[PDB]
Amino acid sequence: MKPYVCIHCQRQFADPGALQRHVRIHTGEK
Ligand SMILES: [Zn+2]
Repeated sequence: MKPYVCIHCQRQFADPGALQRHVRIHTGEK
């Protein structure tokens, strides 16, 4: 039902841990 969506690109993920992995992917450098 409820995903964890990327605030920056609006991609729906499962886990909040993946969002943190995801968001830092946008930074790239970190
Ligand atoms: Zn994203």
